[PDB]
Amino acid sequence: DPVYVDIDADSAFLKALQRAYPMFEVEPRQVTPNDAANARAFSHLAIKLIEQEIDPDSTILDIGSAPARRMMSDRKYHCVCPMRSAEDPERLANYARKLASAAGKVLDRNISGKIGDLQAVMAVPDTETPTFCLHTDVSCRQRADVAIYQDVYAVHAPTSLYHQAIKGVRLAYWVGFDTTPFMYNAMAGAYPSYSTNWADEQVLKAKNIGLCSTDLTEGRRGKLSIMRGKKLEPCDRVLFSVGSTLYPESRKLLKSWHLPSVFHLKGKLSFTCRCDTVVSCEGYVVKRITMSPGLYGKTTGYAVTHHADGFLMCKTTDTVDGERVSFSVCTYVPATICDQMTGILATEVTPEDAQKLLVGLNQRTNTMKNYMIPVVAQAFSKWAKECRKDMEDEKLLGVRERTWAFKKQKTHTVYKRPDTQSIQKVQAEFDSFVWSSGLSIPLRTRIKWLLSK
Amino acid sequence: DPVYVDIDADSAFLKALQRAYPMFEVEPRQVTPNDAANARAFSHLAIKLIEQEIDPDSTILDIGSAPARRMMSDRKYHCVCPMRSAEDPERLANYARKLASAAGKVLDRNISGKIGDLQAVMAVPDTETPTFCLHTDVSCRQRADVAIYQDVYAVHAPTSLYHQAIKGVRLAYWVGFDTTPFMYNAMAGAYPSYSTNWADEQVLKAKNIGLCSTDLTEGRRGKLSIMRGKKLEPCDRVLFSVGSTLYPESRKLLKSWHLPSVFHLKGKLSFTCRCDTVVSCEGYVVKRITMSPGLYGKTTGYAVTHHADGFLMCKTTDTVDGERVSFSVCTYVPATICDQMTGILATEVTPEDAQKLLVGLNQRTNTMKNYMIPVVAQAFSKWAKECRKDMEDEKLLGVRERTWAFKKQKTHTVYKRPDTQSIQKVQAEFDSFVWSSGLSIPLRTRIKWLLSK
Amino acid sequence: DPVYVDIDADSAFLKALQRAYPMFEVEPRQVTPNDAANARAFSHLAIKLIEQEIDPDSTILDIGSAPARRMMSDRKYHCVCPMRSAEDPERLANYARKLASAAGKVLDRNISGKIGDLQAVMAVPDTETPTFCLHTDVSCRQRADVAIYQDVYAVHAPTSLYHQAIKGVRLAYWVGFDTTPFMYNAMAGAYPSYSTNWADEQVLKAKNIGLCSTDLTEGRRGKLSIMRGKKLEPCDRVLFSVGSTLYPESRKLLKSWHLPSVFHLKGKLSFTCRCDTVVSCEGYVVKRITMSPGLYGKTTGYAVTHHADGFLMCKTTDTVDGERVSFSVCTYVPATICDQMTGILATEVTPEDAQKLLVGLNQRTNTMKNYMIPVVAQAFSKWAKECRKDMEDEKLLGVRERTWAFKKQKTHTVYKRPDTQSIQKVQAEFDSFVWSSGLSIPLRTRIKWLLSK
Ligand SMILES: Nc1ncnc2c1ncn2[C@@H]1O[C@H](CSCC[C@H](N)C(=O)O)[C@@H](O)[C@H]1O
Ligand SMILES: Nc1ncnc2c1ncn2[C@@H]1O[C@H](CSCC[C@H](N)C(=O)O)[C@@H](O)[C@H]1O
Ligand SMILES: Nc1ncnc2c1ncn2[C@@H]1O[C@H](CSCC[C@H](N)C(=O)O)[C@@H](O)[C@H]1O
Ligand SMILES: [Mg+2]
Ligand SMILES: [Mg+2]
Ligand SMILES: [Mg+2]
Ligand SMILES: [Zn+2]
Ligand SMILES: [Zn+2]
Ligand SMILES: [Zn+2]
Repeated sequence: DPVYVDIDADSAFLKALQRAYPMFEVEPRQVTPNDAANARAFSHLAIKLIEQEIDPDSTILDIGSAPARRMMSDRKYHCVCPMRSAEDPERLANYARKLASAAGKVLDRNISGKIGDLQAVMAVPDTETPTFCLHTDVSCRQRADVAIYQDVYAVHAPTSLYHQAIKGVRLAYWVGFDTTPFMYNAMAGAYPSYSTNWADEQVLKAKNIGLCSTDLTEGRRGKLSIMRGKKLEPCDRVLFSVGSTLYPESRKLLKSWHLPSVFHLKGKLSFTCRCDTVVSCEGYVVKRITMSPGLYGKTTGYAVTHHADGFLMCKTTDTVDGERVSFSVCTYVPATICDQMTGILATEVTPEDAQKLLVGLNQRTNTMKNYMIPVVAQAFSKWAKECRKDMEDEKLLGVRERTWAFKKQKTHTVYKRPDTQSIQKVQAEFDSFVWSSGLSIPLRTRIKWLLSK
Repeated sequence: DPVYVDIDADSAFLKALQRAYPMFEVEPRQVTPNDAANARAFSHLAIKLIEQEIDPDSTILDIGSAPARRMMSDRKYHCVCPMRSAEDPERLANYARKLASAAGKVLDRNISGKIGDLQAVMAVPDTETPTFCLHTDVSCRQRADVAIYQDVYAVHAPTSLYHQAIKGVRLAYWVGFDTTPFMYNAMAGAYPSYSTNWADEQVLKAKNIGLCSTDLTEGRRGKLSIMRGKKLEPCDRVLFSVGSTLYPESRKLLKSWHLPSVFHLKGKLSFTCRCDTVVSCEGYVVKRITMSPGLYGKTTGYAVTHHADGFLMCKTTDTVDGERVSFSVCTYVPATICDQMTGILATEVTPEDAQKLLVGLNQRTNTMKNYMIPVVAQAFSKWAKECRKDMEDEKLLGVRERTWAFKKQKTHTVYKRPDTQSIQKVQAEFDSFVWSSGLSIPLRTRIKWLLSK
Repeated sequence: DPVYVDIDADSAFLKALQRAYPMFEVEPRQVTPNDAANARAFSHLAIKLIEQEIDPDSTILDIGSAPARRMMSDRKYHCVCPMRSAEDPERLANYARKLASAAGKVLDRNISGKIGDLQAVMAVPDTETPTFCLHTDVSCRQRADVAIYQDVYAVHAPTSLYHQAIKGVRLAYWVGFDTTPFMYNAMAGAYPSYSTNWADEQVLKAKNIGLCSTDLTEGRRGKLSIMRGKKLEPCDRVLFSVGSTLYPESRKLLKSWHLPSVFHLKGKLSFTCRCDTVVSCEGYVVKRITMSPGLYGKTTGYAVTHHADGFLMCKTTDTVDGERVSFSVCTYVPATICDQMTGILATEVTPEDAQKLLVGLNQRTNTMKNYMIPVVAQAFSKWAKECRKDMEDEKLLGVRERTWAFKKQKTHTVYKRPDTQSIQKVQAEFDSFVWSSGLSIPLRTRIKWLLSK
């Protein structure tokens, strides 16, 4: 009945985890000093919830799986494991070591069949087995009814889902980080509760953001480069850092998982789909998607995000490789701190005064990390000024001033308070959805040797 | 079950050690007044962790070993001991004395075989034995599956790892000091928790750094030297001082162990490798490396360091041999002190006022060592000034001012706050990897005599 | 198991002794009012430690021995006792009186053999006995494996060690005062914890140092001496005063025991040696040296000293024989007092204000002796001023100003704070190492008479 998580017993993150999973009993049990403990704990509880919701005797496809995590489960899993990332050969070896070390000791699980399944694929790397295959999400031929994506960011969502549906899959799950900051087109940001920072490739030489490195210099003037950049806008390449682990991502694929509430898949076969968010905790979400045959209803093309805590996006000034520039940064703010600044923001406040007030509220144990305070104080100061300016320029009801050209005002801060919602327009009608092993002889030999005894 | 460390029972370092090794029970037991006790305690616990992680019945290679430390272990070690440093003949003699004094009293360990192995090498200094050899890491011929580097700074990392891999090694470990300050190209620095200071060879005659010596003088003017230095930049030679022990190092070899998360080794045989940091405590780290046959995935070439406490690098002014100069210095700062200065650094503060505030926070028992306070106060003062200057020179969004030449600003301080990450670009594709005994007759005779009874 | 020392039970020096020897149990037992009690207690515990570290059944050479101290030991000692100092005939008589008064009452020790050994030497003053001889460290012919130097300052270290190594000695120990202040070339200094003061011969007529004497005078003007001194620099001759005992020393021989960590001895036979400091307590140290045959590794030539408390060296003004001059003085400062002055020294302070603050911290029982306070207060005041001047003359990074001749600044104070290290360059490659009884008939007759009954 209880669930054990590898976190410290005095951690403040334990209370937030309990609030997000009211149907479990969470107990701390620390064994390792892993620096991504909070992120791993959330994903561990997410899989437990999914298994409870679905019924036994169901076949589940695990896309981009790590087979060692499913070894001690009593459900039927079919692991789809292509070898496309540099961390994959190590995961395969860890799978074989755990299997051989448990043979003859665990009897409830189908240990013998799993070992037999692995050997068959090694001899002929083209056969489908009940528990293992070497194909991709498009070229796999096994039929099931449930599909699971756990921390997968490298596929195009409408294309991948369509190939799952024509094989009889009616339910899908997606676990990962929130995609909202990438719909606002920010240049850098943070997930402070999970010790996570990300940044665009062009600003990796900044000075005062979470993920950067710079140098000491005296300051020259020439730097004669005739070719002009003249413009600095976000590009596709993005670097992620969870704890001390680095992951490169792509903006196009990240935004493709920001699906609307209702959409249609039109091809040789047609489907009507629905997307819903069931769990949310300070940047991690769980999504649930259903698919049914036929075309019903109509679509609007809107996606909605509910904010339990504050969300900020502001303009900041920094030096990149010694040159002063400006770009945008986003972050999350705890709800208690947001509610205690309502009275202060009724008037204009300087950034220096806001910083001192935030320190007093925080260090009263820290509610929020201290390295994000300076940019939050700057954002709050500009938001109050812009609100004050609006009240002093009252317009008339039901008219638009166009004396024909209109002026556009300047906006430096976007602040979504708790209990508010964001809404964006995306595509909702899809009608376009258009193999080698990759294993080497030395790797196949090594896997066989570990399995023998 | 408990682990004993040779430190004082009232030491404040005991709490930090407990937090870094949650899977053990640490108990103090002081027997000697060793002045490098904290450094020795970390290395003692690191080896215990490694043995627990790996499975028995495995062959382990100990590169650059001190065989006396492995004499009471129940695992199979193969010590690779060339004689290339002046401290090696003493280590060999200590090994023989401990073996002869334990013969006939310890039976669990393979004492008799170890004595027999040592005698065979003395007669013919070219044979490989199960527990001992006189070759280097390149010319050894024994095959194993685990390799361990404990405080080894004298080898080129990609070259050494490649020769280990072609012999069947799949796992490697490296224990030593953090290499991050040498990637920032500092001239001097400190590791205050371990009583360690280091400096470049050119600044050994300074006045107010950790490792220096100078004289008294009245001040002359001529010093007529026509040849001009005209420039002062870091060189290859670096001196280390742990407690009262001196060690010379080389900058090129130190930086070669700052490996990226993913890299390839291309030669007659090809391998794909991964590097990860598992333990970190105030500048002391443990790294884990895996190697697999074949080429998979792609590489980016980025190395990431996670900061649990503050990291600083600043410009300082001193007199070297009576002449005033300027260079850079780095150090580490405890996290609690960093969090308590957030409010103060919101405005501009003089170096004198910052020093008095730091003393009040520290001496409230000392959290940090007092001899690094003056340079920390100066570094904090310049960081606050530069942040204020950036806020008063706001630019426009998405543009670069190039009215074509751009001006570069001056930077005097780099400050990495807790819960932030550094990132550097390094090489990740390697394709180039290109014997005598050294023992003397008098030394061989002495070893034989100690072994006889 | 316990060790007894002849010091007062309420002395504050007892705590420092316990910290330096954690492996013993120290108990006070006062029997005499000796004024060099602290220095004698340290040497007593040092010999006990050495006996524990080495194994029984080993032959030990005692260079420059006092044979009465080794009379009640159960180990095998070979006392090398030439008669070259005026205190030697008295030490020999004390040896004979104790032997005759213990015959027939002590049975565990080899009392009968020691008495027989003494008589043989008197008849023929050229024979080597297992426990006694009349030669020097160069002309002795006994072979052993351990050598001990206890408060010996009258030999050249590289020459003495070479003659010990060719006789089969592999380990050596040296006990004495710290040689660091003589590497800085000071004119006078103190060891306040041991009631020890030393001074150069040229300043024995000063007024306000530890070891001096002067007269009252009204002040004349002529003193017509055509020959000009014109210069005052340290010379070879130095006087020591431990308690109320006077010892003359030589600067050349004192500096020869400041050995580097690694050095080579090259001659007919070659050796590789290593030096290490194992005990340190407020200026009193124990050194351990090992020697092995052959040539291995390379040398740098650096010697390192670790400071557990503060070390000072400053400029002072005094009248010598009525004439005002200036010279340098060194001393030691307790660590607790050093840590409490960090805040004060952030700004400029006058010598008068510094003296009052030091008195308040000290007399709050005395942590430090009051007669050294005036020179410590003056040294602190000048150090703060010089640091302030450096901050106001900032230079540029990586360049040297030589507009070609450069100016040298004035330095009046050297301050080594606790947890710092000194480093000096010394010689590390040695290749040059190039008898009468002295007893009288009346002395031999007296020794024989005391032995008979
Ligand atoms: N087109 C595709 N179809 C199926 N799997 C793919 C794929 N492209 C990449 N992958 C796999 O998806 C994996 C993402 S890494 C995720 C591993 C695992 N889910 C975990 O939580 O640790 C990679 O190992 C890669 O091999
Ligand atoms: N190329 C090489 N291959 C293998 N060992 C080497 C080597 N170059 C130097 N060494 C050895 O590496 C040692 C480093 S000193 C480290 C000793 C031991 N690991 C300890 O913890 O104390 C030296 O003794 C030197 O003999
Ligand atoms: N060249 C030499 N070789 C051996 N002994 C010498 C020597 N020159 C001087 N000595 C002896 O060294 C002694 C130093 S006095 C030290 C005595 C004794 N170790 C103690 O602690 O009391 C002198 O008595 C002198 O006789
Ligand atoms: Mg990891
Ligand atoms: Mg040592
Ligand atoms: Mg006396
Ligand atoms: Zn499949
Ligand atoms: Zn070998
Ligand atoms: Zn002799």
